[PDB]
Amino acid sequence: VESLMQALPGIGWTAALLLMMFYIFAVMGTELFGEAFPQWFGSLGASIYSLFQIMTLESWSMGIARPVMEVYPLAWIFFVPFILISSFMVLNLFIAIIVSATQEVHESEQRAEREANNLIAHDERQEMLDLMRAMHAKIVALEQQGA
Amino acid sequence: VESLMQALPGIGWTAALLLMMFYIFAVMGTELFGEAFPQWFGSLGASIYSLFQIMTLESWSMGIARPVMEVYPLAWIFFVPFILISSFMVLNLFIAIIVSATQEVHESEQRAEREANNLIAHDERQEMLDLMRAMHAKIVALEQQGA
Amino acid sequence: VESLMQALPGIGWTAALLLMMFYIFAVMGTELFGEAFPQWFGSLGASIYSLFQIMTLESWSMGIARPVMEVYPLAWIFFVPFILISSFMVLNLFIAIIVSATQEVHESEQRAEREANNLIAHDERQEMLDLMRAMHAKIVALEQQGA
Amino acid sequence: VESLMQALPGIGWTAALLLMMFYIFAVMGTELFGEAFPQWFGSLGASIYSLFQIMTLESWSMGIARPVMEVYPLAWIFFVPFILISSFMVLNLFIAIIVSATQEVHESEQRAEREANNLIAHDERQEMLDLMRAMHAKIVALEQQGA
Repeated sequence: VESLMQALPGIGWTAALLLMMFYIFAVMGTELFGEAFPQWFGSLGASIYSLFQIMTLESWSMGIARPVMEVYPLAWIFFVPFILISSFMVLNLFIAIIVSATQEVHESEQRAEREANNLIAHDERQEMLDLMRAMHAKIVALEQQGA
Repeated sequence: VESLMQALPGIGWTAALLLMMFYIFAVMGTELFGEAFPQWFGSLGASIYSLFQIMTLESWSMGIARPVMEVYPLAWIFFVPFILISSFMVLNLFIAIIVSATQEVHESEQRAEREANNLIAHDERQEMLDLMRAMHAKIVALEQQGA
Repeated sequence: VESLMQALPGIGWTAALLLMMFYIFAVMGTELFGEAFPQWFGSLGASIYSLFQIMTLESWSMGIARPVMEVYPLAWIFFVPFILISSFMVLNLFIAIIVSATQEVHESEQRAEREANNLIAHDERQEMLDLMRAMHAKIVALEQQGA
Repeated sequence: VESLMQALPGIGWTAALLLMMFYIFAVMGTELFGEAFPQWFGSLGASIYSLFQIMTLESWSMGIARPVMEVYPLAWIFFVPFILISSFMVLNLFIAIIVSATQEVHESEQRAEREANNLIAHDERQEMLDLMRAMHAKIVALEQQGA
């Protein structure tokens, strides 16, 4: 549809800021956590991939977030904002698609309602004219009866 | 409501660029201030948390911003843009919610006006038809009197 | 036109996040690839220019992306998101211009419809008045015949 | 006005990405230019302030951009995108304010035009009723003349 196309620039804005959310937390994770957890945060590539695993729910079983929380108790100030902001972006990707569809339906229902009323207005006036003409004929008839 | 749903992608754009503002000023604060103030800016994690305290009005009493200003007189070129842009983003988070509500009310009031007028238009024309029919009948009555 | 003016702030948002996409992948490319490929990723300036060549379809013949893929088999986790997100932004630059034009046309057509109906409504009622007045006159004529 | 408030979240988006435009070119400028031009790009703080001078037109007389162009001939690939993208952001700050005002005027003119037509529609039908009633009275008068 050419109303989904309407919503694509905003989708890229969300998708763009989503990958930027990974990079800023990937750098952050490397400094905070890389020395104690080289396998998970020892580098930017290692951090970006550890963050990816957390978001794709391959971290319930081998839950990277939790052993880091053990060694560093305040580590939730890192993880909780990450999981929240990156879930909220993924949410907005679907919302933008949902809103695009429901907006197109809503606009279509409103043209339906205007021409629905514009039809009723047409028909009510047209049937008044029809009643006018028959009535004006009767007047002219009664007028010839006087002549 | 499913009109607050409509404003969420823009909320995330503001929320995303807000955390972006911390990271860019956290890096800048580390470079400018980390050597003279290692407890406050000696690292990216230290800088990000010093900036957080400033925005959460903790530094109303120990005031991190001001002793840095004292050693570095130009330091307001760092702090003033930070406090302004970060506050303006937090402001836009609430504005986006306020505008979402007031726009839903405004759209309701407009449908209320449009069927208010469409009702008056219907009633005024229906009343004319009623007047028509009683008149037409009287014409036909007087026409019978001539026959 | 002063409706393309309306779409410019969103154009800059796309253009801004596009150059953002280069920088974040330029840093990531340097870390991942700079040691094995110093001519292509040994620095941030080298990485930003290698990414530029890939997007401008220069690497259709010397194909920087592919020998990196050969040494690093996982390298598509870097290249594929890059080519997708950067192309999707460039796409949204043209969409924003297309949507701006088609929306100005759509709004024109709607004013054209609304005065099209407002004209028909005026003419149908004015024609009824004209019918009224000629009728009223004939009533008064026949009323004089009775006097 | 509470329609300027409507436009503020988009203003922050432009203002946000503007400061991000400085930081990414400030890092870029430091690596490309810092070794040969330590006074202008030797650090991130030095680069961010050299970029500021260029944009605030304190670089015609002491034109930092030009001696760098001399030593590095391809340096316009850095400066030209910088000056363009950061001018285009500042432009969009004023456009967002202009569009906010002209939109409020345009919406106000359209309510003026609807109640202008809704008044004409009211008055034309009301004067038809007035002509109805006088006419129906004449019919009843001529009907009593027959009785």
